[PDB]
Amino acid sequence: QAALRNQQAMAANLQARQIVLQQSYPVIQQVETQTFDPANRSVFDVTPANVGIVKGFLVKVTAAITNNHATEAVALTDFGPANLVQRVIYYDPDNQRHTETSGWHLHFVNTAKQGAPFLSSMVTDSPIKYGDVMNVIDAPATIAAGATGELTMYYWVPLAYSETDLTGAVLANVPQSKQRLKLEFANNNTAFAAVGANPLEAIYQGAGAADCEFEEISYTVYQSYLDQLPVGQNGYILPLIDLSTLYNLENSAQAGLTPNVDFVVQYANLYRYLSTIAVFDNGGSFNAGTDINYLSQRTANFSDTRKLDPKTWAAQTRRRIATDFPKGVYYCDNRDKPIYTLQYGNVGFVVNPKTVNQNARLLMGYEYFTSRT
Amino acid sequence: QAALRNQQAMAANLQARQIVLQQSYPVIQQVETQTFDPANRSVFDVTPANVGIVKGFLVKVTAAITNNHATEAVALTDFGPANLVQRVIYYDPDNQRHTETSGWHLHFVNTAKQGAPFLSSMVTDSPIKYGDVMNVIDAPATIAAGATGELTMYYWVPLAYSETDLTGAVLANVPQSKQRLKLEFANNNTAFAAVGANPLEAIYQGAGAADCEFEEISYTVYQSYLDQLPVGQNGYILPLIDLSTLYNLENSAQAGLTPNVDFVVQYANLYRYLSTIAVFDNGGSFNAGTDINYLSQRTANFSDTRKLDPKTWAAQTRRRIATDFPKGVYYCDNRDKPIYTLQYGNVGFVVNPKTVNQNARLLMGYEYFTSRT
Amino acid sequence: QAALRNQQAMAANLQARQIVLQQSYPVIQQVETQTFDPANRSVFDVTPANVGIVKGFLVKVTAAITNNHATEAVALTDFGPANLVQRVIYYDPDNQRHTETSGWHLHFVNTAKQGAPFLSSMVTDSPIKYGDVMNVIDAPATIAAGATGELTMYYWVPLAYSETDLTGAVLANVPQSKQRLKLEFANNNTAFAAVGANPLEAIYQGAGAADCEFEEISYTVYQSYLDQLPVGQNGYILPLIDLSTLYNLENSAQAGLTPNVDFVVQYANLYRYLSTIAVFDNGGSFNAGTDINYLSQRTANFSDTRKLDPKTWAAQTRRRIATDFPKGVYYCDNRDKPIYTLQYGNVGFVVNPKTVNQNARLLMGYEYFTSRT
Ligand SMILES: CN(C)CCCN1c2ccccc2Sc2ccc(Cl)cc21
Ligand SMILES: CN(C)CCCN1c2ccccc2Sc2ccc(Cl)cc21
Ligand SMILES: CN(C)CCCN1c2ccccc2Sc2ccc(Cl)cc21
Ligand SMILES: [Cl-]
Ligand SMILES: [Cl-]
Ligand SMILES: [Cl-]
Ligand code: NA
Ligand code: NA
Ligand code: NA
Ligand code: NA
Ligand code: NA
Repeated sequence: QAALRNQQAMAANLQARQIVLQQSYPVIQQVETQTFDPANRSVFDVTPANVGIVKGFLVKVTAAITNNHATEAVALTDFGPANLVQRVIYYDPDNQRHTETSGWHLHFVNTAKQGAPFLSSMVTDSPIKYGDVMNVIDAPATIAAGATGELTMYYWVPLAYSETDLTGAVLANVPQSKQRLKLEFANNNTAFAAVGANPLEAIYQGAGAADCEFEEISYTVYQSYLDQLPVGQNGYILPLIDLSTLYNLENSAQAGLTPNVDFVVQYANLYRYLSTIAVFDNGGSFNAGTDINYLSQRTANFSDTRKLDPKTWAAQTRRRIATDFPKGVYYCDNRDKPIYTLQYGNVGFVVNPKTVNQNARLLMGYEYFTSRT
Repeated sequence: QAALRNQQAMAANLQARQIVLQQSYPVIQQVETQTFDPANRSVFDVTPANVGIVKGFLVKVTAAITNNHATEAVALTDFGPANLVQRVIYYDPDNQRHTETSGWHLHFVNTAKQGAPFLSSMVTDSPIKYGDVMNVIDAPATIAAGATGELTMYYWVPLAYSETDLTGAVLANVPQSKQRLKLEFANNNTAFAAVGANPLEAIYQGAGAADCEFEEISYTVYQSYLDQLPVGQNGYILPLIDLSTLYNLENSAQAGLTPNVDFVVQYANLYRYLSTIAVFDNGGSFNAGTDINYLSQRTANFSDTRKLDPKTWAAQTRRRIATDFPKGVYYCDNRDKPIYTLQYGNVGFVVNPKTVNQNARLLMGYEYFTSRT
Repeated sequence: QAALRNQQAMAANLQARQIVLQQSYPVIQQVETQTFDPANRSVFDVTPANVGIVKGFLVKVTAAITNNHATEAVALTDFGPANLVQRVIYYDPDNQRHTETSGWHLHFVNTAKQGAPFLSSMVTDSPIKYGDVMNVIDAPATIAAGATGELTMYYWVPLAYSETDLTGAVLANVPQSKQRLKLEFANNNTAFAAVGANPLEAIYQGAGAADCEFEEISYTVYQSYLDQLPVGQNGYILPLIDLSTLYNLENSAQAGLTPNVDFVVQYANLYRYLSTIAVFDNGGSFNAGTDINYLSQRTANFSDTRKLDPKTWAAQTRRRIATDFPKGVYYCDNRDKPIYTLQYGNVGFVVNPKTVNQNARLLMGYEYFTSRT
């Protein structure tokens, strides 16, 4: 029977993973640093090193922003420094595409995976001076007229699903085939939004936005990988299922929302969706659930497995990340039982809006597994 | 002789639990919503759905409170919106009671099980606008004279011990049996305490309390259960030990405290106590340990397993929920090694007070397992 | 080869550990309490009880500090009340030394092991009055001229590695035992640093420091151990490897730093280093990474396994303890793969400074396993 072959192949994959993790040599190492002015260039193609099993990339981004307006200030948007990177794209040595998503979606996934705001500093009552000492992720709440602010942001670009689950990792042992990590950074057009404009992709918004400009952006890419891979009789001990599976983040935009009607976003088939993020960009307005009747995941036979009002939806998210996502951002965890259908559209994500402004749209971000072939 | 029969029956139960969790698909859906004026009615009986394996109920409570006093305001008590529900009682299909406890004890257990204040929003230094966006559990610190405040509270009523441990869950396949979830809500008599009165059960206290009233109370009950239970050769694959065990929360009151003398609350026998909460209601005064010499758990043979000063007792609790329970509330975790005696009164919970005001009492809250037969 | 014997002995050690943890009687009880004036005495030798397997000691320290200066105030140092204990040393019944380290290093390890500032109270949006109720660890941020402040501090002195890993525990059944816990407390010379002086070891610093004095210090030592050890056919069931292993905390000082040059602190051999703490005492100045180029761990010729700038180094720490350590404190976790070297100097901890003041030094704190023989 073929079901036993599967059982055997998965047991062997798990065994190989455990052997690799036990015997391999975990390394994190810089591969590239660069400082630039986004007025000159904002898209960069980073070439990682071809060594061992690649697990992911830590992208450090710093920036200096000057407000040269005469009188008016500017204030952080909801996403703030998470919009320093507009887009990230990874291609493996076979030129197979993995993650392609926005900076803010990648950041929200980093938060979901950590269980708390990514790389944040928790506030406590400790008299010992713990706290925001090193400003790992940091941005001034406002930039006054004539002032210059310093920003720092970190993104984890995952290939492997986690430090102990190598599903999605990349074997980069061929010298000639090239990894490609594409970073598209913010610039003076995307980062600053005037009053009344849509702040989705911007870092600061306010009456002084027209006279704000980047002084510089700097990035440093660190590559996390496993060296000194174990070797056995038949050859390198490798988890074949893990290394032949893609773990990808992607996002898309959907429109056509109308008040009091279910707006359904179908899940594709053959993808194992681990998480879903839905941002209700209600025509440049981001509200704390007040413009939604309910959200749900639905099988299409009218059976809702979790049809909830917005506050109760947020309650489940508070159990995942110990806080709320920013206004208009809704998270759905399916990690223990991924959405997996055999026929396209057998499951959908549902938002029933109560208020729909002009140009309202739903930005969907997905976390999923899929096989190469 | 029969130790293997036990071992076998336990191995079968565990395996069946894993199969049920693996093959069934979890569902959470609304079962009842109602708005009312506590001046007319404050006791309600919710009728859950009889489907699959029932794990628990999420009770969302919203309320509007108006301070009609001319000049004086009111402020939250230590328990605040946790007293929106005064009492909860659950009857399973076979008319067996599970949880029967107060709202504040249920909330403190929800917190203990989460490892942090239930459904709270942690504060961090993140510049990304995480935080208290959705006001999942919320209540104004004060309600000024003439003002109206909005409250939201959530309670999880557990049947199953947790999402992965179905001990205590309820099989709702029986045709002739109605579950009963009984909820007693706060009213205009319990929710508001005058200056100098006992705030234990109240939501607000202050000089304006006599003229405070509910505008309205609303509740929504969600039921969490497992559907599509797996079927095997003999029939449904079910963990018989899990479904024949009761996971209950209960509360009691004890009086007779006198300064500098050990006040002992005996644990009953046949119950496997998982946690203990002791509230020192010192005649309407709730103090931060300054009225207690020490607390302990003690066996009949005179041995103290943890006789500690109140600060050190609170230190262990800080390792459990990352903060302190409100003033006068003391928590004891026995989940790894439940208090389980064969003879009533073999083990007791000890409080040695140093100050005892008139009408002092110890409100006990218990979390325990027990068998149906 | 006979390496099978190891396999068997370790499987037997883990089996004996599991049996002891299941059958034994966990107890935490007070062994000594004393109030003293540090002007008279600040060094104490605590004699624990000789019962069962000893896992560790919880040291509660309270203090009253008066600022007698006429006009000036004092403010907490970065380490603050963690310097109430200057040094702690444990000797087992065989007079073998286990932990020998400073108070601040012990506290930082307690924090690393908890995953958050040790015994801290997290801040949340909860309206229920959770929070800093009991002041488990507490110290006023400043003490005004003429004012008296009250301090409370807790240290966990570990013998066993954790509550479930008895590696490092001590068997205390032999009479004529020399079990000794030595505590060297702060006094009126170490606790108070003048402006411009080195605040490393002090609790308060400021222009009023010269006139600050302890009114009193009090300590209470609790001993955590296992009673009622199980007895088998051959005799007492004991994990021989666990009880013959030392789990120690130690610290040392290192000097000879020069700008832009790698300063390497070699790891000794035969020690299994679990964690490393490095404090850059830059001549009494403690900076948030701005005086360091990068930190790293490095092999003889296998290069750097994690060569990172200070902010990225701090990012990894934020994933461990949900915040930053105080200024100048850098943490490195090696718990899953301890640094174990066949030959001395095979591995080293590296700091490359960019600014080195006079009398700069690197205070190293280590967590490690080692065998008795
Ligand atoms: C898929 N299902 C297992 C999830 C049910 C989790 N469910 C829960 C369970 C155990 C303890 C506390 C809670 S609170 C809660 C709050 C909001 C929501 Cl939406 C659900 C829950
Ligand atoms: C009763 N026993 C099983 C628990 C001992 C736990 N014990 C402990 C152990 C390992 C690391 C840190 C700590 S802190 C602590 C603080 C207060 C109290 Cl009361 C106990 C402890
Ligand atoms: C420990 N290293 C060897 C493994 C890479 C961990 N790596 C990581 C991995 C998975 C998810 C998020 C992160 S963030 C991060 C931040 C700073 C640093 Cl220094 C590393 C990481
Ligand atoms: Cl009504
Ligand atoms: Cl003295
Ligand atoms: Cl680390
Ligand atoms: Na250009
Ligand atoms: Na709130
Ligand atoms: Na009334
Ligand atoms: Na405090
Ligand atoms: Na002095």
